[PDB]
Amino acid sequence: KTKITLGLFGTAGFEESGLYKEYEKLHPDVDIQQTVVERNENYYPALLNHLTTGSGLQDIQMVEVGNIAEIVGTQSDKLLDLSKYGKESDYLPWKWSQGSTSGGQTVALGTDVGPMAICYRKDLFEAAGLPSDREEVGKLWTGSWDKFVDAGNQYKKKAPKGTTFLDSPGGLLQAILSSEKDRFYDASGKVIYKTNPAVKSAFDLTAKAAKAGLVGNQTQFQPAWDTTIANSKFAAMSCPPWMLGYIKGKSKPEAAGKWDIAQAPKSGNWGGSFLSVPKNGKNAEEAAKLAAWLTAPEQQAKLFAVQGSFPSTPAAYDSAAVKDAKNDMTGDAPIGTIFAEAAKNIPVQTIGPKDQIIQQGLTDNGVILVTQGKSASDAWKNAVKTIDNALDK
Ligand SMILES: OC[C@H]1O[C@@H](O[C@H]2[C@H](O)[C@@H](O)[C@H](O[C@H]3[C@H](O)[C@@H](O)[C@H](O)O[C@@H]3CO)O[C@@H]2CO)[C@H](O)[C@@H](O)[C@@H]1O
Repeated sequence: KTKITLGLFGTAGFEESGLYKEYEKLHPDVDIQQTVVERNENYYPALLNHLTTGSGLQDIQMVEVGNIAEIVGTQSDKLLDLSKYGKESDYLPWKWSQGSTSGGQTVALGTDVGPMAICYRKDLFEAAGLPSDREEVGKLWTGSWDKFVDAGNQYKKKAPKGTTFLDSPGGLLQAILSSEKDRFYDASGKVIYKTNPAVKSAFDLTAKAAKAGLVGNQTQFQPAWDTTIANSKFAAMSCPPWMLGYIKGKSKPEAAGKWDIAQAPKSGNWGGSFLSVPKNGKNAEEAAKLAAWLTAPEQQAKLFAVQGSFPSTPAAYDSAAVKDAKNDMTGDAPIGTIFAEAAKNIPVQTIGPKDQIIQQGLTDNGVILVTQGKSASDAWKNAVKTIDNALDK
């Protein structure tokens, strides 16, 4: 009889994991609903406007790591201190810190983290003459993104008709960038995306792959890209664990069991989110309890076991739910073992308030231009112009 609504983006996985049903069994007086804006690009500016005005908010709001520093910095007075509801000792300290203010309030509780790996179609790799065993696949490119592109060139030589090695240029760039500790900001808060040699180098390698026909001409997280998943149009993609939510959500039933997961060239992090509670909502108390419960170790373990998003709560890593986890898309692959290995040297990244919009510009206003037939130099100039306009106004 008390309705609690979550405002989400993407595929958080709470509903699919049965977590709302579990909670409603514990608390029969609670009715959980959600509203979803598919792309964070569309979700976040609306969230910010809703927080500013106090109008249009849900009882709980999700926040991506690309935006969390802006939410903590400018909207913390509008958010409940969840340090009294969730336990600091449950979370990775660096994760806890991302959602916390200098005043000692924790206004966002961590969901997942994004240790980098590569998800691939065993059948398409086998058809092209590549290994399909995950250890052998990982050995193709251990320690080197150049060896990853070389493996793509080999795939292209024998590729099944109408398939590309990878789904998108954006996904490849995000993967290459994921191994950097300082991507777009340094520890002093300086925006470094234009001067960090690793960013330009990742962009140019992505452009090389694009020019060589290794990647689909697709922006990620759009209906046409969903169709490329459905119709088996690519052999591999960058796979932080939450990408499994997308693969499972957009695949045809026939693809169940046909994917597997290899270690990436380098350890990396792409993504991670949080739940926050607007403090002035009529249900803030119940919302805070629900938010803390959804992000507690047991519930993070359950979500991993069903949807594949990897916990930010280390006690979960020793649970059977994680250790023995499988995913429908990956058959009998031990995804707990695989992602534990991918997470062992996960970089603790310097974040900043405009990470999200920088990422967006480098991908959707950057490397996509190369698959559209622009030079790498034109693509970079376009990205810089686009990002700088966002940062400067
Ligand atoms: O699905 C749940 C997981 O979401 C992860 O965030 C991703 C968003 O779901 C997705 O909408 C967004 O897509 C971006 C894309 O990365 C960017 O290159 C393009 O220009 O714009 C798209 C639309 O915003 O990507 C993010 C990842 O950066 C969370 O990281 C994860 O915690 C969560 O479980």
